[PDB]
Amino acid sequence: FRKMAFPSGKVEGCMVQVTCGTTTLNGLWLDDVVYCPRHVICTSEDMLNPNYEDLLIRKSNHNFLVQAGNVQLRVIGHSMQNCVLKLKVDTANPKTPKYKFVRIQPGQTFSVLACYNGSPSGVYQCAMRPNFTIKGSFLNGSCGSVGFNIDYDCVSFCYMHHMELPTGVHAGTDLEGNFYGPFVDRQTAQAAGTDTTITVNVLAWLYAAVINGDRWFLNRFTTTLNDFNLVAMKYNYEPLTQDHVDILGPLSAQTGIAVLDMCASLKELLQNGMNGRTILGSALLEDEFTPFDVVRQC
Amino acid sequence: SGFRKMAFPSGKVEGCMVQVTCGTTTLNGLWLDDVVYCPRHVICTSEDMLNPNYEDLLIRKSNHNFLVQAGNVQLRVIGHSMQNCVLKLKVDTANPKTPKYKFVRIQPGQTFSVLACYNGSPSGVYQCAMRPNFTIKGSFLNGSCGSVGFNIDYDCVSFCYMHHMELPTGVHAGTDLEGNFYGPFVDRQTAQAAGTDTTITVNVLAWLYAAVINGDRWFLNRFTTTLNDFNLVAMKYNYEPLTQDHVDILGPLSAQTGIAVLDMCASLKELLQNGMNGRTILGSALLEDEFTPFDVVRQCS
Ligand SMILES: *[C@@H](O)[C@H](C[C@@H]1CCNC1=O)NC(=O)[C@H](CC(C)C)NC(=O)OC[C@@H]1CCC(=O)N1CCC1CCCCC1
Ligand SMILES: *[C@@H](O)[C@H](C[C@@H]1CCNC1=O)NC(=O)[C@H](CC(C)C)NC(=O)OC[C@@H]1CCC(=O)N1CCC1CCCCC1
Ligand SMILES: [Ca+2]
Repeated sequence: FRKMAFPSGKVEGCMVQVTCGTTTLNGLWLDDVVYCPRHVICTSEDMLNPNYEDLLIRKSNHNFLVQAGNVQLRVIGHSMQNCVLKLKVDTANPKTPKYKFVRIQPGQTFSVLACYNGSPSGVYQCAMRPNFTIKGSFLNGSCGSVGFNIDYDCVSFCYMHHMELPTGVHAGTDLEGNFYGPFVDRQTAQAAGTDTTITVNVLAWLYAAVINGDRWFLNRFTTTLNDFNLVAMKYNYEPLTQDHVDILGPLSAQTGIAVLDMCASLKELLQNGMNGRTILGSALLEDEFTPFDVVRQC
Repeated sequence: SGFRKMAFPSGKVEGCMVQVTCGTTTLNGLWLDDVVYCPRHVICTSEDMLNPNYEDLLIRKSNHNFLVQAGNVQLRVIGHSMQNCVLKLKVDTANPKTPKYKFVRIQPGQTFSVLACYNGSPSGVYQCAMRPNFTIKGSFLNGSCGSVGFNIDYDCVSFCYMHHMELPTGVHAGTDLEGNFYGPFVDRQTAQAAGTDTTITVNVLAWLYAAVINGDRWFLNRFTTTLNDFNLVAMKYNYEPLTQDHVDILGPLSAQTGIAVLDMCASLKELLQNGMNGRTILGSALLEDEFTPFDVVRQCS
């Protein structure tokens, strides 16, 4: 049982290169508009306390070089929505998929299409951490790479990449340009809030381990939801809600293991550890598979 | 650790996926130029499957017996042949989305992206490592056969795997795009055991190089080893012996860190013989073996 990303082709067809001065990053080209991080308009000096409204009014359309492959797209208009720049271009992208912009909740997962110079380079699954960071793989030039889910033929864009933190984790916005978390697009070392573990996802992954034939961690003990949550909070796990328990119904039915029985197994793991044993190859409790993620793979 | 399995973007492969049906049996095919490639067991019924005579089954087939579809759109078959365990269906339309491509046969330890597909429609993409026993640990369900594995270098797609079967232990086996199985396996509905698997030594060494690159280098020592001496110890710990090709593909990381391959092998030999003694490498007490030297450079640089 492994992380599976959505097929990325519908997003690849939207990626372009956006350049301003000596800064180059990626843009997302949908219909006749290119979306990208606004910090592309900052110089080395600006980046420490950039007054974006002032920096933007001093820009003209021809300051923005947009390239789709070896084709320049002429910028005929520009505006800013929160931390994203929207460049109107003279050419519509015929590869534009059916799409929407969604703001994801902490604990939800999405696929990242990492891009450099407008060229897609890798795809992988991420979760929105409870502290609103993501543990991405992003290098210099990755900004403007997007995260997404696919439902039927519709692409739900939920993330655009802006920055790395001192700890090596990453932060960004939705496609309306609002950051996830308390972060700011200035060139400063920024710490996140204390992260917690996504409990409903650990439970989904334990169920996956069961479906795969792994059951050493199960027990006959039981727990109430409240008592489980007391232990969870003690170990910096997120609360489990009744909606989470409901969400885990299908996996419970399939394995014949009551949700609260799986909670008791997890409680024992938190308290006793894994004793060197492993679950699905991991020495650690994995929390970036959602219940939906497990089902889609069974 | 800072590392994760990263697949290649799948779009160039998505544009090549079709479905191939014989009767009520549908699996996936790969449409490149005017040829569709798919597992030959599409032509087997559930009565042929225990031991098909593929040569005889194919004689009874005609072009008009194959239903090839891109989505709901039928692609007319104008020729058919068999190459080892793959069927090649010549069609009357060259795929306009054909990328630059080659067919490569990979070695154990090498990683590749799989585009898992059902009824010609992609479901997901993930990275797999070819184990030393010539199996992969995929997520492959009924209908997944004909899904392919690939790597992408500079817009060229190197196709290396086409899916055919699941073994009793839940792991997966298949062919290259010339239809030759990886490993001793055969496309029959029989129980086939893989060899006992071993740890991918070359990828563990890549992992140790990655740790060094990131400043985590407590395990480095002042000694070296010969390749033979290392391989003899490695086999005692169920590690794969190193080949010359393995030494060669560690070259870039050895140059980047200035640590000779054989010196890193001596460090690994000490870890094997003495264990970790309660220490971690890149955050883990476990040595990772599914990142290749190329994967490391791709995620570090
Ligand atoms: C895309 O433009 C770029 C993506 C980054 C680069 C490295 N990995 C990524 O994900 N993002 C940026 O360049 C950011 C631009 C800001 C928001 C104006 N900055 C950024 O990501 O900075 C990361 C660095 C490295 C770790 C760190 O703390 N930090 C913040 C700035 C740093 C603080 C210490 C003094 C020098 C500047
Ligand atoms: C694609 O057509 C299909 C992919 C399979 C389905 C389930 N997961 C997969 O990866 N492949 C097949 O159906 C194979 C067709 C043969 C090669 C003609 N067969 C196959 O994968 O068989 C799987 C079964 C289940 C476990 C097992 O060992 N095995 C082998 C066959 C047989 C089953 C009955 C018990 C003895 C072994
Ligand atoms: Ca042959």
